[PDB]
Amino acid sequence: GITGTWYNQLGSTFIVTAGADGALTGTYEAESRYVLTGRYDSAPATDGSGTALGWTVAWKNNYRNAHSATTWSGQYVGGAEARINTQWLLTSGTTEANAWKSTLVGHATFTK
Amino acid sequence: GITGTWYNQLGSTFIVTAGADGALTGTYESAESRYVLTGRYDSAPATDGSGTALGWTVAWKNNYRNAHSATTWSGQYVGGAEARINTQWLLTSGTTEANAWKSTLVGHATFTK
Amino acid sequence: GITGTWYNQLGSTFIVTAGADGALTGTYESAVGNAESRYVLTGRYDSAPATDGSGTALGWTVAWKNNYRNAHSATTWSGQYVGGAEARINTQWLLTSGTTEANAWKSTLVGHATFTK
Amino acid sequence: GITGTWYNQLGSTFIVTAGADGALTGTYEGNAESRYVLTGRYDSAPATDGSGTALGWTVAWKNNYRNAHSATTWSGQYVGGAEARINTQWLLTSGTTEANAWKSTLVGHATFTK
Repeated sequence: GITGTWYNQLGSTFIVTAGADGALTGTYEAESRYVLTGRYDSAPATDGSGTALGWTVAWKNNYRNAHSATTWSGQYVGGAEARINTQWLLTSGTTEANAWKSTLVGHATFTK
Repeated sequence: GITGTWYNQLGSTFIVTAGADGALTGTYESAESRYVLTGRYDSAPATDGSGTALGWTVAWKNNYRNAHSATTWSGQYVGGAEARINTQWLLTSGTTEANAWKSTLVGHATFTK
Repeated sequence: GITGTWYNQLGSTFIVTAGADGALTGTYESAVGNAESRYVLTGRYDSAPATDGSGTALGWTVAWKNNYRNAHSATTWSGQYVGGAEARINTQWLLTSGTTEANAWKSTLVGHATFTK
Repeated sequence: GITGTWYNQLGSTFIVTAGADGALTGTYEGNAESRYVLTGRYDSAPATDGSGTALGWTVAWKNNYRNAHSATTWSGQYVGGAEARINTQWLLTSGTTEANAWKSTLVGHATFTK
């Protein structure tokens, strides 16, 4: 039940298809729509533990380019009240002299 | 200059193809140690001397093993004749909700061509 | 403002004093009601915050060693104090364990935590 | 072992005293307007198996001369030897409005040399 539409508190949403390959494809949301791609464990444990996954978005589309990219690392918790809990990293292009301020960290919980 | 073969501090290698649309596709070998990678990058970076932002994902499942884990690498590409990728990474393992708090490792890694 | 007792719904509390000189001093109780769950906290905070509605930057550290136990590890929380009818402190944390250099790649966990007064 | 003067790449220096109590005290910097107070904790009885010593400290970027309305925390470990080093991951948080809270925290890493 990863496949579907997910919403986050700050009002971002995304649409993903989970393939049998372990591939993740979709969009993160026209001028605000970006391509997403990632991977998940297509054979998780059945001991109650969640399903590890991660995905990337580059913040460039045919309308805008913020010269940066975000990655989300987390797990999927299934059932009726399904959730994806993540932590993310956002890196912007910078000079070497200013690389030390190039990466933000944060967290986000998604609901279906 | 992203397309190609990269090696890091202790024995990891990946082969990556950077596509016009901005896709990153390739293979990550942690040493049978090969795994699928996929990610995104800025295919129209600035020309003021800044680096090129990118990120990628590896889920540690191949046909030979499954670690119930995935790592994401976030960083930037730096050209030159000393071309490199500086990243920070997050590694999340599948856990029980009770153990969620210790689900995620953080680290950094530099890669060379 | 910051001075007082703070709780995280997962069964943890801390008592702190925010000093005139930017210092944070108190005790962290890992497990509500458990006296052997108590550790020294120390930190720093911005004693002259912006008055534009911004929160107050702060940080503290706890090494997980006391008279009772030693986990060979330390956590640092980085975040901000946000005033309101219900005051909160929003943080990101790092937990580092001692390891050999061979295992250093797995020495540090990252997470987040919110505390309410 | 930890007590002493430490250097990292960028050009930053910190002077610290490790107390018997697990206390870490010192300064992050010798000109005064670049000088900030640090406090932290360390594992005062590390494992005896080759492991490093866990430690952490905090700096609030306010002094008599300036205020950046932010704070950095360093989390890492000390590794002894004649090439002793401190390896750290860090978090820098700035005070923001409700609206900017999502970008209030930077992460990085840093190695310090004695």
